[PDB]
Amino acid sequence: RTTRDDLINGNSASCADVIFIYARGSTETGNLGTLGPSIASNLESAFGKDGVWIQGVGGAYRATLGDNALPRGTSSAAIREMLGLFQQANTKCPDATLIAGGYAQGAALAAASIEDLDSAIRDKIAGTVLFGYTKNLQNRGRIPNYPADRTKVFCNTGDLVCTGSLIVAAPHLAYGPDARGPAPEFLIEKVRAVRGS
Repeated sequence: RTTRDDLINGNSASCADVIFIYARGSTETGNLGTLGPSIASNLESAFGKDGVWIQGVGGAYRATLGDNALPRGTSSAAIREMLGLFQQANTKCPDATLIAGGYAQGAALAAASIEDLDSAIRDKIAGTVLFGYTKNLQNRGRIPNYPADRTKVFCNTGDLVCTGSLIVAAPHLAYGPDARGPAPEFLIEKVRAVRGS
C-alpha cells in the first residue's frame, strides 16, 4: 500500500528481474504516496509479484514542501538517499533492469539523482516517468544526461509547477488516471523493449 521496501528487504539470492524506484510528492505518506501504489499494482500484474521489486524512496527523503525552493528542487540529503538506492540495486541485483518514477518534488528528486548517477547504473534505467515535474520548464522536459526516448513526462494543462512556478493548483492533484494507465504502460513497454534479466 503506501510503504514498499522490496529492494531493502529482498534476498540477493533471489533477485527480481525488474526493480522500480519511486519518489513521492510533497507531504505524502509512506514512501509511495498517492500515485506509487497504483503503478506498483500494474507492474505486479505484468511481471508477477516475484518478478518486480517496488521500492519507495524513504529514509532521509522527508518530502518537505519548503525543499521545492532549493536549487535542484529538493534537498542534497534526499538526492543522496535516492542515489544510495540505485547503488544498492546495482550491487544487490546486477542483472535487473531498473525503472524509475517520481511525482512533483519526487520528480525533481528523480531527475537530480539520475543526472548525478554513475553512467553505468544510469544506463540500466530503461524508462522513467515523471508526473507534475517541477523542473519541466527549466530542463525543457528532459532529465539531464538521460535519453528523451526513455523519459515520459505527464504535465497537466494548468499545473503551474510544469510552467516554472511552485504554486499548487487543482490540475497538480489530477494525475490518478495517468498513474493507473499510461505511466505503467510506458514502463512495461520500455522494460519489454530491452527485456528483464
